[PDB]
Amino acid sequence: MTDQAFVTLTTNDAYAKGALVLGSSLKQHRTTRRLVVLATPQVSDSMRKVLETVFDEVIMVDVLDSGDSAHRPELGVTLTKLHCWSLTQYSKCVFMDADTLVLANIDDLFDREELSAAPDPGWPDCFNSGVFVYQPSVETYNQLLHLASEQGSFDGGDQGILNTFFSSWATTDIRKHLPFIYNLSSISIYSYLPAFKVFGASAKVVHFLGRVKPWNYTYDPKTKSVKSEAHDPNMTHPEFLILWWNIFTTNVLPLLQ
Amino acid sequence: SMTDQAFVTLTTNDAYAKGALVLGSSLKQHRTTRRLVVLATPQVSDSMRKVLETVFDEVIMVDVLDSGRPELGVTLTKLHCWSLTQYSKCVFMDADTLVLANIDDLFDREELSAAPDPGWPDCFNSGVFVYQPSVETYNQLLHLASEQGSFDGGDQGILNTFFSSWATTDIRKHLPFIYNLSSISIYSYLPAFKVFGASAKVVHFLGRVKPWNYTYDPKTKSVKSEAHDPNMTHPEFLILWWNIFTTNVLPLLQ
Ligand SMILES: O=c1ccn([C@@H]2O[C@H](COP(=O)(O)OP(=O)(O)O)[C@@H](O)[C@H]2O)c(=O)[nH]1
Ligand SMILES: O=c1ccn([C@@H]2O[C@H](COP(=O)(O)OP(=O)(O)O)[C@@H](O)[C@H]2O)c(=O)[nH]1
Ligand SMILES: [Mn+2]
Ligand SMILES: [Mn+2]
Repeated sequence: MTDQAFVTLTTNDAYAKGALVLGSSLKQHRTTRRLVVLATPQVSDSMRKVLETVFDEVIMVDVLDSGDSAHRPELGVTLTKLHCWSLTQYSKCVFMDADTLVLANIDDLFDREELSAAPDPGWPDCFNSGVFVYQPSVETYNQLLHLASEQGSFDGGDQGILNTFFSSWATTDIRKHLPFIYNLSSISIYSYLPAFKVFGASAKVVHFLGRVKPWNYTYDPKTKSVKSEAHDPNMTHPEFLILWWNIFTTNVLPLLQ
Repeated sequence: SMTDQAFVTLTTNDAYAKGALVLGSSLKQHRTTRRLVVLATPQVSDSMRKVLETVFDEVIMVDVLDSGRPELGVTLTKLHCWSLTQYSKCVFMDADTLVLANIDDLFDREELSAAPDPGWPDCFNSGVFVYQPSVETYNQLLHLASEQGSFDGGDQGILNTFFSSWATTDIRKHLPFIYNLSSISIYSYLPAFKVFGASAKVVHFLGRVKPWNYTYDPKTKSVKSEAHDPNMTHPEFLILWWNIFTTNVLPLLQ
């Protein structure tokens, strides 16, 4: 469709790398929808140009910052996601974290209604805000900005405010619970390997959730091996990390260096 | 119903029995009107059964079912809970659970109601579930187990395979997480616990370290802490476990 889009967010050049791989993976798997990246003034002029070659729209927006929460102190800036409700040139969109990677076609997500999301691991009565189907609207956008300013986020980021706003999600319509194939984190592979061993081959989206991102690794292509002098508690599944670095190396890196 | 609905647990040895005793005491503390039943296997000592009989309304001796954490092969023994057709509806609770408020309203639920598992929320966690004893379901589950086995070697995989519709059908079969709150979930997303946690109704000490594995100091009300420990970020539940044990269960062990 023409009025539908995949939307991601980059507030700097490091996450722009994630968004570029994400956009490239949506192309690899033949999305029929438009690709949109929301970018802030900290993204370099040259990176915005690169983004415009993968994404149909690059929308400049201002940073929204929860601030210096006690609740990863970098993640105050995630409140910048709420701008996704301002994109009213589209009837329906799928927001995807710039740290996600598409493994198969997921256009069937546009069958779903707002707010459709997958349960968060760790607290599964909240949804994970890395992949969600939503409906652009000026009223919702404004309602969300109001909640963010007046009450804030219980986790200091977008996921708190979004769960607080869409707080019937856990107990209403199971059709808004995305199956886990649409937002699979490495934390869940680690938590319950037997599940991954038996269903994992069905995964359509990988979410590289947690402090250490695929672009914070060193990757040797000659060995197809990855390392980093910063431990990851979520045992980032290497098959997936290697997949990310392949798409990056072949489709994205030549754009940058 | 007072005679016709029950909370059911399982103990295949005297260590997990202490867990069952704490569970049972906790359900009485919070004045359940339902029966309290524990399934026990022969590794449970004769004198421990006699103790379990002081708290539970009935101890019921079952055969160990092993699939063949390797100590969780015996968790297929849980399947025996569907044999309890003296009850029309039961709540099964692991012996590693602990009740913090009255949970009788779980009997409003229909088979199979369970909470999302915190690792892999598309599967339900098999530590707290509402079910209906049935000779038919029981036998179908035995057959599935012998035939296919379990994808995790334990009860949770087989149960999820059997009740496969749980994730995608009827949100009423998803219990709220406060009916099976795992301490690893306090720790992994602490922000959520600080705002939602005060209404926890059941805590499940899931994972390899169980409360009775701790060294507890009864004078100071402290436990010797492990070298990394999610229990010690919100230790109130673990000291509650040991309070109930030291206060209510220990004098029954003499
Ligand atoms: O410095 C940042 C951090 C956040 N993000 C955006 O906000 C999303 C959510 O942050 P992140 O994925 O790192 O949090 P997590 O998934 O690990 O909880 C990212 O994927 C980006 O799209 C960003 O643009 N710049
Ligand atoms: O050696 C054992 C192991 C398991 N269990 C029973 O099976 C349940 C499931 O095991 P556990 O709670 O250890 O698994 P987890 O919830 O940690 O995955 C226990 O709570 C007990 O009711 C038991 O009686 N003896
Ligand atoms: Mn993310
Ligand atoms: Mn347990």
